[PDB]
Amino acid sequence: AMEDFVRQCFNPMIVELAEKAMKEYGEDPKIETNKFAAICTHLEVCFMYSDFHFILKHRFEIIEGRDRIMAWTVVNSICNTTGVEKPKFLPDLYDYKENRFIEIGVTRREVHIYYLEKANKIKEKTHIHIFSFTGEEMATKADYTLDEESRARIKTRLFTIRQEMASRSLWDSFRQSERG
Ligand SMILES: Cc1cn([C@H]2C[C@H](O)[C@@H](COP(=O)(O)O)O2)c(=O)[nH]c1=O
Ligand SMILES: [Mn+2]
Ligand SMILES: [Mn+2]
Repeated sequence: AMEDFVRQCFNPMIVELAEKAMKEYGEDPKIETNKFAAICTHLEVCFMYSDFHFILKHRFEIIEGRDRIMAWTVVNSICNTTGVEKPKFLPDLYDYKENRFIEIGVTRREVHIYYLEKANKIKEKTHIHIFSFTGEEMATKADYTLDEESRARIKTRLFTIRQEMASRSLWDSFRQSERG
């Protein structure tokens, strides 16, 4: 039923892109159904984080959602043209205003736990922004990048997703499946 939840409650472009990423990783969205939901949720937050934000050129470049080949193509181009340090792992966005990459985490555990996992892996100039399903966020140097309204929008979406999962008795399983 999580499969059904995902196809019923995410935009179909998001679900198609989540399927695509799983196939590239070698994982079956028909089996790893909680991960499927997590990938959809994370992609949606990436798209929400970028949407409506301009400098009209887009303020953010979206890296998540692209396959690895295209994602490195875009990262390489940005590093070449801006001189910013090249990350050793693919991040989620680039912020043309602050000239830094951003790694987005969406977590169903303590926000600090997920923050430390990302940071332990990043080893540095990539900015980290973690959101939870409880309304909490944590970001590097307490710098949340976006305005308060745009963050509230993401938080509301996460609030809504949690509430609907719980109505279908999908939340408890989903929540306990997260591991780093
Ligand atoms: C890099 C990677 C991410 N994912 C998932 C974990 C997260 O739910 C989602 C977003 O990843 P991220 O926070 O590392 O950008 O994609 C995989 O399933 N396999 C992978 O190799
Ligand atoms: Mn990513
Ligand atoms: Mn991420």
